[PDB]
Amino acid sequence: NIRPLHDRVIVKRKEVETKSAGGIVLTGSAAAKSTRGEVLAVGNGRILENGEVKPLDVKVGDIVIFNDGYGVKSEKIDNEEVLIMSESDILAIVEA
Amino acid sequence: NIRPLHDRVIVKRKEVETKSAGGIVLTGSAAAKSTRGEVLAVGNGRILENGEVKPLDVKVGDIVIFNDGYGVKSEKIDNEEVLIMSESDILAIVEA
Amino acid sequence: NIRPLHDRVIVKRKEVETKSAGGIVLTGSAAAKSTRGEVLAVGNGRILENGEVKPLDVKVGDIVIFNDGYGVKSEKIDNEEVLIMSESDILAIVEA
Amino acid sequence: NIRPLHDRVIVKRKEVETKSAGGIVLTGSAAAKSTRGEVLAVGNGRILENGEVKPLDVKVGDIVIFNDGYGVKSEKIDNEEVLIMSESDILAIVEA
Amino acid sequence: NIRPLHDRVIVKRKEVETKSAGGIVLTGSAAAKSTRGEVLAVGNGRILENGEVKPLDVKVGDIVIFNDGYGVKSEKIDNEEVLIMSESDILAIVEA
Amino acid sequence: NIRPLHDRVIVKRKEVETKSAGGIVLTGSAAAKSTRGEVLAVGNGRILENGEVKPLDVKVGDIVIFNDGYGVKSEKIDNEEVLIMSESDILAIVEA
Amino acid sequence: NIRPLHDRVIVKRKEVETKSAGGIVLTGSAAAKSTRGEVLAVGNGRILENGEVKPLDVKVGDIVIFNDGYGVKSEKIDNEEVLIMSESDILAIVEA
Repeated sequence: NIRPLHDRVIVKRKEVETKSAGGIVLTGSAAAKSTRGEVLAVGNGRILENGEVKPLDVKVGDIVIFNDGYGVKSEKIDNEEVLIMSESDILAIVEA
Repeated sequence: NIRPLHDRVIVKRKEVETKSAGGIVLTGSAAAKSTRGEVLAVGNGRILENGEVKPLDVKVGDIVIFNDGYGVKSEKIDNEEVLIMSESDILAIVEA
Repeated sequence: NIRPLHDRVIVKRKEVETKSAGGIVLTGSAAAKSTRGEVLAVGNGRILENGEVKPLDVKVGDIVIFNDGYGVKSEKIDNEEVLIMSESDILAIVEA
Repeated sequence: NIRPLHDRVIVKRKEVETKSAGGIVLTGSAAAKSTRGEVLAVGNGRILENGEVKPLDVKVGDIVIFNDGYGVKSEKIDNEEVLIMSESDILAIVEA
Repeated sequence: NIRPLHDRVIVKRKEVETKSAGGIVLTGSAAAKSTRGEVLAVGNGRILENGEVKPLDVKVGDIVIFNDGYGVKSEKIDNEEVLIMSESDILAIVEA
Repeated sequence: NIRPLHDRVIVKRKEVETKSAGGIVLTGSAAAKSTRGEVLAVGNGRILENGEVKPLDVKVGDIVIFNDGYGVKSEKIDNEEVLIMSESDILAIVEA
Repeated sequence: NIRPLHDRVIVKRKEVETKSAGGIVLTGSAAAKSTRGEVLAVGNGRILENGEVKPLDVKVGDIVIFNDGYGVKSEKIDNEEVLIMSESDILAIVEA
């Protein structure tokens, strides 16, 4: 089990859409890596300058739309790929 | 349904003006993508250093003039293009 | 009608001086774009870190000497060009 | 009349020294533009984070040694050149 | 013995996996340096702007997934290699 | 007379050592410009966020070690060269 | 005698190990400059934004592992080389 520290989130990226809306199969770079993924673990919370810990608004098990960049990192836990990213890199959460 | 986090805003971009003011048809890069778009969703509000959350001055359903850049991000929801951008990237709002 | 957000100003750039001081007509790069323009709209005011919004020192209808750069954006409203710039980009205000 | 806002100063750059100490006339790039100039106008005062405005240490009519760069801007008022620069760009003042 | 100051951690990097999940031996760049390492020493703690020193959330003897970069540094203590990195450079500790 | 503003210091750079410790004459780039120089004038003091002015720890007439760079500026007063540099650019004072 | 101001430390770099663990002599770039050095002088202490001076955690006469970079500087006092570096550039002190 992996749990982050401060404003950091462990997110499992969802599989890229093999088929499009109309039923056509997408292959190669056309079926680009999905930017939404379910949240596996949430850190303790963002640290402020006054010394308090502010809990992250992201909950465990909620699909979130995030951004790939230098902030995000790829890690291998039990032969599975996870993304470690700051809560700021999380653009939004997905509900319903 | 998608809702943003903190200062981020979900905006649907308005369709680029195919027709100019004087009745001439605009095509190609000349009919550039509009910088105005109706706000689809407003985040909980920007977080300050003290720990309080201040609601964003933008409202859901208000057309806003925004800036394209690294901050804004393109996303697909229900087979439709939306932009995720920080409230700072929102230049202004359009009224009347 | 367009009004800005936080510390932003909508300014109407004045026409570039066609003629010089002594009556010489300037054309091309000689009649460079003017850096002074009348303020069309003033935002609510700059937001401080503590959460208080202080009104901008500029006023609607006052000519301001501004700086071109990444901060200023050229938007179009009713086939007319307006510069949206942060109040910091406003170097000075023109009185009398 | 032109006056600045916040921590900005309107300065009139002094004429470059045509002759050196020994009475030799200097021309071209050798007679470089002087970095000293009399202060024409002082802004209201530097903006602080807590919301207070602190008056600038410079005074109108005092010669100041300043630095050229991106901060300083050359504006024309009544066919005369004035430097608009932040108070930080002002290295020092000249007395006696 | 080596101990850090402020928000710095001394970590002993784990050996790179010679064999993969299926017993397939990996060599060269394929068996890249592991981003996990057991924590050897924890500094006194990060210093905030108010002047207080807070303890780090990382405990001595806990494996941490960290990021290699300019912040991390390699040091030779008792003919052994250790990485000195800021607590921010630590991504997530490993439990069970 | 010239005196600085806020966290700035006027220093007179010492003459570059012509002869080394062993009576060997050094010339050209080998006798590089000394980083040591006596303090000629001390500004009013650094300004903090809250609005108070804290006096600089350097004293007038005390030799200091300065780091050349963008911070330091070479001005001329009474045909003599003076370095205007921020107090942060001052490394260490020289006593005895 | 040389002493620093604010968060600065004067450190004498230790001699670079000529021989390795097994008694083999190392020469050239292989015997790289040591990153640990005994502390010769400690500044008054780091200054925070509120105006208080926080004493440095480094004590005089303690060997510290540091980082070479733009922050560190080389100075010649009594025909001897000393590194002037901010306490942030100090990585970790050495005990026993």
